Parts: sequence; structure tokens; C-alpha cells
Amino acid sequence: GSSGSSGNTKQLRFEDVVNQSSPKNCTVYCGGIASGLTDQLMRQTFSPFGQIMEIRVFPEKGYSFVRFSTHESAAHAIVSVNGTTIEGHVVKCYWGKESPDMTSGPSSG
Repeated sequence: GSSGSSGNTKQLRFEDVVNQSSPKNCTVYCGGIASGLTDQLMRQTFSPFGQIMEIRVFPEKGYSFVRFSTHESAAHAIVSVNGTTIEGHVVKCYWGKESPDMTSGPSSG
């Protein structure tokens, strides 16, 4: 028989992901692919994971966007995709947050 145990606390808990960001804004930032980024890919990949609203593939930056109609579905695909290898390329699933358009006044801490 074989053995191999040396891990503790990994990935992201569904309860943690389904809260990180407001329930109103549900986005999934999938970054990793470089020589295999295609709308059909992300669509088919998240297709089942849940319902997809908008998809943006950036084969020049090495990342893509995927927003769901709900927070749950998004969290599911995230908790999973978060640490998966597509076509031999590790991808990262995050909560696509809208960039700050207006704010004025930097900070630090």
C-alpha cells in the first residue's frame, strides 16, 4: 500500500466564498490559461458549474471573466476551479471586482 499525508486547511470554504463579496456583484475571475484561452472554453468549463451571463477571454493578458446570475453558482465554480489545471495550466478563480472609477484620495496601512 501507499501513503502520503501532509496537508491542512486548503482551498476556499463554500461558506467563506459565498460572502467574500456582496451578493449583488457575483463575478468569477479565472486566470491561468495562456495558449488555450477561448470563449467556448470558459463557457463550456463554467457551463455546467452554473449559468453564465458575460464572458471575457484575454489571451493577451492570460486571464478571463465569468459572471453568474447568482452568487451561489459563482461560489461553487470558484471553490472548485480555485486550484484546477485546465489543459495543463493552473487557473485561479477569484471574485471579479469592478475597478474603482471614482474615489480621489489614496491610502495605506
